[PDB]
Amino acid sequence: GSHMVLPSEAPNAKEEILGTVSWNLREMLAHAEETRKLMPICMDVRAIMATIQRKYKGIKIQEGIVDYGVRFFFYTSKEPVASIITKLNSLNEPLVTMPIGYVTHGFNLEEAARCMRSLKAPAVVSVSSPDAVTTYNGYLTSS
Repeated sequence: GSHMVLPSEAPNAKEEILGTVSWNLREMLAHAEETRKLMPICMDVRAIMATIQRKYKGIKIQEGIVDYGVRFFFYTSKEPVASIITKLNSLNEPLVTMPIGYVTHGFNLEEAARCMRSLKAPAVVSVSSPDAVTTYNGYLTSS
């Protein structure tokens, strides 16, 4: 059985956020939707996917630039952090994401942050702790 009606709504925020923040996932999906900003995601992290694909029904994982509610970019477990960054160079869109090559691909916060300066596109970053926005910003300042 099927029926799909919901409160669709129009975001109109002229503004935009920069730097790292201490958001999580739903906060991010809101701002992403709001601004139509681009969201790099890794299908590897099924925990993230089990939220997205449920918030944006009927989707059944894809690869590539996933226009599905939010503008996503689905890059593999197998593509290195410098390679996905090189790809994102062509797009050069304002992003909002978590520190990408931090945990799915086995890094540390430092190694993540360094690699992320090599991204030549704007990117709001979200760490799952406030006390780490400081640390992460610190790497972005110090390397």
